[PDB]
Amino acid sequence: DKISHKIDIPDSAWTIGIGEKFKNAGHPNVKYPMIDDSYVQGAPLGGFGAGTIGRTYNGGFSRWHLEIGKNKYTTVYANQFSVFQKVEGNKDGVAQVLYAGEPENGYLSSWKWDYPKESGMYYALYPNSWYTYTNKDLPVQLAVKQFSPIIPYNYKETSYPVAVFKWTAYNPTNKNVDVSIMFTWQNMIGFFGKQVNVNSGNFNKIIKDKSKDSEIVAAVMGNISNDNEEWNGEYSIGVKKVPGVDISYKAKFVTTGDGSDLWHEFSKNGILDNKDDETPTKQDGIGSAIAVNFKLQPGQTIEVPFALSWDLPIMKFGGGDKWYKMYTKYFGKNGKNSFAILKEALNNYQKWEKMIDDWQKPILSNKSKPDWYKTALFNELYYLADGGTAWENGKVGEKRTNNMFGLLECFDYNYYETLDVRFYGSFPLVMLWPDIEKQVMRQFADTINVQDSSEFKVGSNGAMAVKKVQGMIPHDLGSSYALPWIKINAYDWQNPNIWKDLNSKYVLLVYRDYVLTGKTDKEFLKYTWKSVKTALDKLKEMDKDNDGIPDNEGIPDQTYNTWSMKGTSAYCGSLWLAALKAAQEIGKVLKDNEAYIKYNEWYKIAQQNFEKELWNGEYYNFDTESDHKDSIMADQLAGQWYADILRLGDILPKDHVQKALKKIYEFNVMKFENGKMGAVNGMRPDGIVDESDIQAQEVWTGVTYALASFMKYRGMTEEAYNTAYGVYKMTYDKSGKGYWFRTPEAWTKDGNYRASMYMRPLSIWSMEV
Ligand SMILES: OC[C@H]1O[C@@H](O[C@H]2[C@H](O)[C@@H](O)[C@H](O)O[C@@H]2CO)[C@H](O)[C@@H](O)[C@@H]1O
Ligand SMILES: [Ca+2]
Repeated sequence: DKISHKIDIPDSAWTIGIGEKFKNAGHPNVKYPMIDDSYVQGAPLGGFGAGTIGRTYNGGFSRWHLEIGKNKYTTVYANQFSVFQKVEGNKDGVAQVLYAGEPENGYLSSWKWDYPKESGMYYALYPNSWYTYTNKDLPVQLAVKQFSPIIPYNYKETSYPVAVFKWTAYNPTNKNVDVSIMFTWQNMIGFFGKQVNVNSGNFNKIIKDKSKDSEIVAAVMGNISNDNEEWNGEYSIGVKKVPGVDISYKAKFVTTGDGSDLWHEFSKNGILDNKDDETPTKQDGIGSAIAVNFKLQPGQTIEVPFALSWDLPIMKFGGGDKWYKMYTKYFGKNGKNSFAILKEALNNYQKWEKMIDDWQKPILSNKSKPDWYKTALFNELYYLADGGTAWENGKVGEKRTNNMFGLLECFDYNYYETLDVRFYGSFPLVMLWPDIEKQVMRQFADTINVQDSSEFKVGSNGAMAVKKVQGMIPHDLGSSYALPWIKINAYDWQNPNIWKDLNSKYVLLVYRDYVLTGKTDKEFLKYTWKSVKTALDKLKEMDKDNDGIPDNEGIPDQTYNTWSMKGTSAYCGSLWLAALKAAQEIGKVLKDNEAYIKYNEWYKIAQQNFEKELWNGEYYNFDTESDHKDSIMADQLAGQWYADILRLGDILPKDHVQKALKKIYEFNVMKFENGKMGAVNGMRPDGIVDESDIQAQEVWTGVTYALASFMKYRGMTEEAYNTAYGVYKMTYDKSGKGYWFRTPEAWTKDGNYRASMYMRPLSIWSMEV
C-alpha cells in the first residue's frame, strides 16, 4: 500500500477489507419478519430529501433509498467503476470491475468480476468514504474519495442529489503504465414507481461541455416522456478533463445482455467507441459508460473527478400525495436537470471538500478524544440522509414560506419524526441544522389542538381508540405508506393519546431548541408557547391521586412501549419535573407571569413528592406501583439529563443524581456482559437483569449514548466513555455484530437486534453539547 500516503484518510475512519467476510453478524431477535440486509453496507451518498444510494464496502450500489421512505436492498450490477492497466512493453493489459462479487444471473457475464480479497480497503468517516486498490496485478495503485456535500448550517448543497468520486492514481513502479478508469451506470428510470413497461422509452444522450479550461463529458439517462411523475426524471454520470487524461464514452450498452458490447472495447485498450445513440429502448435495460485513459510515468500521480447525479423531482407517498423534493428549489422541477447538478458538482467539489473538512476539523483535531468516539460520532450521522428523509418544496399542483421535513423512526416502524424517539435522535439537527429542527417542532406545535374523533383499531389489544385528542401531542407526523405531514398518528399499535411522556418531551424539545441555538429565538418560543401550556395542562389532568405528577396506568403508556409503568415513574416523573421547569423559564422570557407562577407551584409540589415516593437511598425506584418497582432503570433520570442540557439546574439533589448514575454504571453497564455492550434497560437490585419484559433485557443504543452524555456532564468521564464504548464496539468493531450504517434500536445479551437503521442512536451528538 503506497497509495494511502498520496491521499488523506483520517485515522478515525471506520475500515474494512474489500471483499471481507464478517463471521459474527447479528440478526433480528423478534418473532415476526424484520429487515435484515446483511453486513455488506457502506456510507450513503445523496443529500437530505434527495433519496440516497448506499454503495457498500464491496463496491456495489446496493441499498436504494431513492423511493422516499422505502428501503430496497439489491445490487444493480451495471453500476460500477472498472479499471484497465497495461505496462508499456506488454502485449496485453488487464481489466477488472472494482466489485468484490458477481451477478446472480448471466447478465454482464463478459465483464471481469470478483475483485480479489486482500487487495484493498474501504474507509468511512461520513460524509466521506474511500476505497484503496492495492492489487498484485494492478501495478498502478488507485484510490477514490467519494462524498456528497453534507454541510452543517447549509440547507442548499446539503439537499443535492449528487455524489463526487475523486480518483487518485499513483505509479510506484519502474515502467510506464497505461491506465483507464470507467464509470458505468444503468438507466434506472423505471426502477421504481412505474407499474408497467419499466424500461420503455428510456434513452441515453451524451453532453460535451467545452469552455476555456473546462471540459466535462456526461451521459444523461432519461426517458422520452415529458410526464411529471414520481418515476420520471434523469440520471447522469460524467467526468471533468484534467491535464494528461483523455475521455472516452459509450452512450448505450445493454444491461440485460452479456455486456460485451461495452467490455470488448474497454478490455482491449481501456478506450471506448465514443458511439452516441439516442435510440429509446423498449424491453431491454440500457446503460452508459464514461472513461478516462492516461499514461503514468514512474513516480507520477494524477487526480481525476467523476460525478453522479439524479434528478427525480417528485416523491409520492402511499396515500397518494405527491411533493417536490427540496433540491428542486435550486435546479428546477421539470426532471430534466441532471446535467446541471452534475456540472455544479464537478466544478465545485474542491470547495465542498474544504467545507466538510472545516466542520469535521474541530472534533478531529481534539486529541483528548479517542478516535473510536470520532468514528461513531461522524458515522452515526449516516442516518440523517439514510432515514427516508423527506424535505418538500411544494405539493404537486399547489407557494409557502417553509419546507416541511421528516426523518423516519426506522423502516420497520415507518413513522415520520416519532416524537418519543426524536427526543433522543434529533440532537444532530438542533446542533448542525437548526433551521430544520425548528421547522419540525413548529410542525408539532401546529398539531396540538387537532382533534380527530374517528376511531381506529389498536393493534396490540384490538381495542377501539380515538385517532387524535385535542391537547395531546401526536406520536408521529405520518407514514410514507400514507400521508406524511397531513395525516398524523399513523402509529396504531397502541393509543399515543394516553401516553405520559409525549407532552413533556415536546416541551423539553422546544426549550432545548431555544437554549442550544443561543437563547435568542424569542419568535420560536412565541410561536410554540400556546402549545407548551396546553401540553402541560392536559398532562396535569392525568394525575389521579393528586400528588402533582401524572400517573402511569400499568399499561404501556410511554416510549418503553411494552415495559409497563404504574403510579409515579422515575422516567415520566422526571421528564414532567423538567418540563415544568422549562415552561417556568419560557414564562419568564415571554413575561407570562401567571404561567410562571402556576408551573412553579406545580413544580415545587411534584418535586417534593417525586423525591419522597422514589428515592431509596441508592437510586430512584422504577415506579411506585409495579411488581418490580425497585428495578434500576438506565433512563430513570431522563428529565435531569435534559435539565443539564437546558441549563435548568438541579431538579433533583446533586448527591442523589451522582449516586443513581454510579449505580447505573455499576449495575446496568458493568454487570451486563462485563460492560462491553452498553447499558441494559432494567436491572434487579441483586445484579440480575429484570426479566419482566423483553425491553428491560435490551440495551437501547440511543438510551445508552444519551446516558453517556449525562455521565459526561456530571464529571463521570471514564464511566461515560466506557458506557458509550460498548455501543461503538457492537456496531463497528471486529468483535461486534456488524451493524455499521444500520445502527439498531436495540440488542439483547446475545448481540442480536431489533429494528436496524434506527433514529434514536443519533443521540450520540448529545455528547458534543
Ligand atoms: O422500541 C420502542 C419503540 O417501538 C415502536 O413501536 C414498535 C414496537 O417496538 C414493535 O414491538 C411493534 O411491533 O411495532 C411498533 C411500531 O408499530 C414505537 O413506534 C416507538 O414509539 C417506541 O419508542
Ligand atoms: Ca399522581
